[PDB]
Amino acid sequence: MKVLVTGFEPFGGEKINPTERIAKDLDGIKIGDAQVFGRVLPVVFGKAKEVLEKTLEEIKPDIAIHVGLAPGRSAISIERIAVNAIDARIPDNEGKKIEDEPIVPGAPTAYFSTLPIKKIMKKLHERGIPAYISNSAGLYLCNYVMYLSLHHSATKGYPKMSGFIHVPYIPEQIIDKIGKGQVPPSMCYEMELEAVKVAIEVALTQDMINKST
Amino acid sequence: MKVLVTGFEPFGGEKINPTERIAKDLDGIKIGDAQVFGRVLPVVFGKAKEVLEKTLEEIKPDIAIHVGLAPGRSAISIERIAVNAIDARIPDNEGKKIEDEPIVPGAPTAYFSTLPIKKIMKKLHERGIPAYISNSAGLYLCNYVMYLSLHHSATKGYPKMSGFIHVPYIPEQIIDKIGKGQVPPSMCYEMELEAVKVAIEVALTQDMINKST
Amino acid sequence: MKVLVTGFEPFGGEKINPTERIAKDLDGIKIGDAQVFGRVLPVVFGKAKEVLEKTLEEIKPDIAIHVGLAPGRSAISIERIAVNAIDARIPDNEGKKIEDEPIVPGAPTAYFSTLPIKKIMKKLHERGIPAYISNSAGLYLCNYVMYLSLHHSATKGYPKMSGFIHVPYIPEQIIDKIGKGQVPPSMCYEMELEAVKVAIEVALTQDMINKST
Amino acid sequence: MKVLVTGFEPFGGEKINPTERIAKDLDGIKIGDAQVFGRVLPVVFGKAKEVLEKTLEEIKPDIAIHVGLAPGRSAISIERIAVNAIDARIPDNEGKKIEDEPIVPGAPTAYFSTLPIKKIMKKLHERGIPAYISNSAGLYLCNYVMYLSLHHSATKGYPKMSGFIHVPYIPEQIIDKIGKGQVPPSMCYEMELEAVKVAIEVALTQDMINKST
Repeated sequence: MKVLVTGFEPFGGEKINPTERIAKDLDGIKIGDAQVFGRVLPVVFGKAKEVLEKTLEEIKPDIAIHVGLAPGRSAISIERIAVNAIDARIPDNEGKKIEDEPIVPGAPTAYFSTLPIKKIMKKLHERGIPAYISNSAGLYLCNYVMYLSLHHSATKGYPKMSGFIHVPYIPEQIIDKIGKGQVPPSMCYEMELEAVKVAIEVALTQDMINKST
Repeated sequence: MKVLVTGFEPFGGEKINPTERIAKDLDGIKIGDAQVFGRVLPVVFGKAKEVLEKTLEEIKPDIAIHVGLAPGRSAISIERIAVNAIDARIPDNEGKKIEDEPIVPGAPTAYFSTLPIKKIMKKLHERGIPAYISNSAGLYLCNYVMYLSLHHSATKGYPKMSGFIHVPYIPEQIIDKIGKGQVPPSMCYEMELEAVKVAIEVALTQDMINKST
Repeated sequence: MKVLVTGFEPFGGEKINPTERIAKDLDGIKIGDAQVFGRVLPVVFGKAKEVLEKTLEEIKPDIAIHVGLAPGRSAISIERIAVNAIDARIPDNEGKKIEDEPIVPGAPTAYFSTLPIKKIMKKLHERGIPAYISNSAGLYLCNYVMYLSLHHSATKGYPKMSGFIHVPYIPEQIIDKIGKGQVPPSMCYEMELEAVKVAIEVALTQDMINKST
Repeated sequence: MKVLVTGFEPFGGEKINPTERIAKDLDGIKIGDAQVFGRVLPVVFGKAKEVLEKTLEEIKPDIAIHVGLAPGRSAISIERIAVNAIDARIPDNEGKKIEDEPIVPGAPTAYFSTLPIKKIMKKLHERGIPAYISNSAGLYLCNYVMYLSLHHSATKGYPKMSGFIHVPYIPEQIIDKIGKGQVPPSMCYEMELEAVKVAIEVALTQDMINKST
């Protein structure tokens, strides 16, 4: 069993992106006999596609968990749906602001995550980690990668499990926001890394249950 | 030097109150040659005043930092003002819903905190802890306590430094909320505990400076 | 040209539903050369589908605009996508709380609204009415109706244009909210009524350009 | 009976200020035998104090209701207390930012509004207008005038009744805020105008405290 976890580089003027640290901390670890691979994706349309595709082909994971930063979000949120569209509110790190354009022409308008979102949310709660199910991952790069991942699964038969997880700003990222108006929510990095690691565990456990029953 | 740190017991159906854990964790601690005293207060008007007075009388702290829970707050908040009034929406842990009633008749309409709130907030940011100055501590028990402490300071000459700090919900407190509205913001306990400790450290440093000029 | 506009009855404890008045005020009042029908739907699973199917079959509208109440929303929001799922956070008006279930088994995971959402938003802005594109209509009855309507359109070829609009609370609804908890956003009825009429106008305009090529 | 109602000019970044319109629309009207005066204050420290002083001296109002814009607020708010301090987070219209500075040295730390705040909030509710009592009007220009007005009353004897009311953004102001991030709350100008007028009506009704056998 191989698990692929991805995070993103900094964007929107942000100095850092917590998901990038998460990808690095989990890269190369092992949960039982399962090997986890952590890779960081660029916040650039097209380029991120090429990288995601190349990484998936390379590793051929059984489970793919894509993590992204959700500014303003107060808790961990597991994405339920991926949409076949791009309507970036802001441009990507290359200055590309794509509006009302499909991700994969002719492909399904949307894909449901294949991760045990309910079970993942349940395990997080037992761990005292606030978490809820989100019904929209936006239409920027996070939804982009989540849709592509799920499309790959439906077209290539792998990864069997794929989904997306959004994490709040981490505390240190709010320091600057303070001297600029209001103050958005945050969650300590340690809790965010544990949440993602817990999603991996629940997925792996659910897989063993499927390949047996 | 003696420092009094207070916290509160659970209130409003809440299973816990992080300020209670904070008070107990800092009790009996020493910061340099200073002795910290941690005390838990009841969420009952009158009874809280009774305990506050006796505690201040018994210890005669040089510095008094009162901590409380502020549901919905997304960062640490240091109170700048205590108002001489009691107008609560929800009744205390007794059933008495006191509305429109002075805390101490004839006493000043408001008192300014005597803690170095600016220096405190500065250190918090350097430590990566999101904080800001609040210009209203409410008009419930938290403001009640902050007002009485400052009033005691002006009538008895001690403590020379008195203030109030509000802390966001703790992660595990958010679990019991997912079907209601948008998940409330939280801050991990460890960061809240450190935040209060830093306030004590900064207040201690400010005091050693007062005796120099 | 026939235009069908729907609203919902009261739910979630509220005494009224602004979308119900909107449907009633618009009913019968022609807009240009098109007839407008305003119908109210029940906030009940199953029953609302029957009522919806019957209304569409009866009228056979060229354009259907469904309106719903979105508590907590601060501006007009135009739904972009309908998802084939039901996961009520609260039960319907008959105590039914369906979880993790499709609306139409084997039907597309999701449908894109066929209304001129971007032009509707631009026009509303010119009229001084705050509006934005929402990427999730929730998974309660509003999404339920949105999906069924878009599915009908794909299955029967009509209505040619179908979409959903969410309106904030109206002022009078916030009154009893002020007491407990916080104060949710609202928008005066007159503006919400105007916004929906505007949407119809913009829809009618886009319809001509389509048939005129 | 002479009533004074003031509003402010556009602060900074806003092309308009609803209170400026309210002041102008209410100027000259009469409520029974009471005459209402509407004056607009500059958003500059010092200059605002000067203008406020001349205006009060000239008119010698029996009731003073100052109105200001509170971005983000979702309902009408009635200020309960004015604090003797200035802590600007943004430079004024002129170009001077003040941090921790008394408005009137030696003057009381705070002044309670002398308007029938409770009576006012109740009447607004009856009229279907969401409103609540605020316990902090900030420490910028709005608090500045509120304090000066209440100080003038206590030292010069007039106005007998003085207070402050904050109003949310009006719809048209949100339009440009939509292309930035989370859409802030708003309230139609018509309701804000009526809210202020209602505050006056209640203020005058309460002034009947001159009834005898």
